[PDB]
Amino acid sequence: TLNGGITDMLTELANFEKNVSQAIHKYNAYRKAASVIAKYPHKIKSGAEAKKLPGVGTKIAEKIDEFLATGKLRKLEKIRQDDTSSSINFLTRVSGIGPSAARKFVDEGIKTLEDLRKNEDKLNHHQRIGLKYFGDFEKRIPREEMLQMQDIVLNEVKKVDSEYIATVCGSFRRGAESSGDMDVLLTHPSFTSESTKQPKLLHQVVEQLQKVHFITDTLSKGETKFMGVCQLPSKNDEKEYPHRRIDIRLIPKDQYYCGVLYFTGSDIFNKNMRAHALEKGFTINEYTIRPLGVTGVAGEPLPVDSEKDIFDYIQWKYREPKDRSE
DNA sequence: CCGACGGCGCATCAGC
DNA sequence: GCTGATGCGC
DNA sequence: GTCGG
Ligand SMILES: Nc1ccn([C@H]2C[C@H](O)[C@@H](COP(=O)(O)OP(=O)(O)OP(=O)(O)O)O2)c(=O)n1
Ligand SMILES: [Mg+2]
Ligand code: NA
Ligand code: NA
Repeated sequence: TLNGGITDMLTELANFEKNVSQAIHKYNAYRKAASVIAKYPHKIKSGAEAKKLPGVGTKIAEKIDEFLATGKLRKLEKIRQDDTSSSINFLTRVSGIGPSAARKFVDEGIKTLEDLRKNEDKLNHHQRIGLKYFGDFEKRIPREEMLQMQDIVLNEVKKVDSEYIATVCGSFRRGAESSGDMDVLLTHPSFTSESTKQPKLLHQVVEQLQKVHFITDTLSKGETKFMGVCQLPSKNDEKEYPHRRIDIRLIPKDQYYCGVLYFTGSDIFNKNMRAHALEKGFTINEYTIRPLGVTGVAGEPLPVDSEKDIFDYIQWKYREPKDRSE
């Protein structure tokens, strides 16, 4: 909020390069600088002052100078005018529609919300649902609602099997007063890093959550991952609650610490961490942390009994979830 | 001053 | 059907 | 786009 201007701008360029140009790296490089500048405790009064921070080279330094002076960015103004580019940007705002399929829709004439509605037969299942709820999916979930969702997820999970453990990670675990979606990490003793004693472990909780009408729809669903839609029950005469996005990851009981580390994010944080890990000589995934051998090859999984053990290996002083919102 | 750039589950399509 | 590259997401 | 080899 201190440098809302500069951050917002760079966030926009990021979407452009990601959606239109299909430049994932330029996308990443643009948002990293968004985070560092957002973290920066001073109202930046110069593109030079900005270049100092990591992830902020000279291009972004020149843009920051322009923005500071004019109040706008010509490069961004022209992208807004360009009907094709600003037509893809909109399609990607639908879960299931990435940079490619969006560009493929422009090439077929499908460019607006009403075009997708009439050509629903052109969309795959995920895109179809992403469209159906598109309106709702733009609305952020307040903490109060997040809490009510926690009870239901946990209380239903317990009813299936008491040995289950569900952890609402994401922006929730980071103490955000508002979340984008609902990320739910799940563990059960029957599923560990070398032995699986029960085939339908995730199917059980999903099925249950559906039977209680909490899980309205199902985007994707594997045996360890689930993307879907849920919605808090409503009272009488009250307008229904917006349908919400709910991810449900099932990590092996013994790898929890690595799993929660990931599912807690933020993604920028995980990127900056796994990058640094790689520099320190380690590769951190949502499963384990391993050494990068002598030939670069990832060695055997190192022992972790807490989140801190991970920060320790890479020589990073521990940081609470409330401080991982980058 | 030229390129590399965190990691992975599901869904989907291609070649066999 | 199985293997792998590719979209798209978290 | 940035930044390190
Ligand atoms: N490419 C990515 C994207 C996300 N994540 C992490 C960051 C999050 O902790 C979690 C996914 O959660 P969300 O995508 O729902 O986003 P957040 O929960 O971080 O924020 P919010 O939902 O408030 O927008 O996985 C990651 O490691 N790599
Ligand atoms: Mg989330
Ligand atoms: Na810099
Ligand atoms: Na999308």
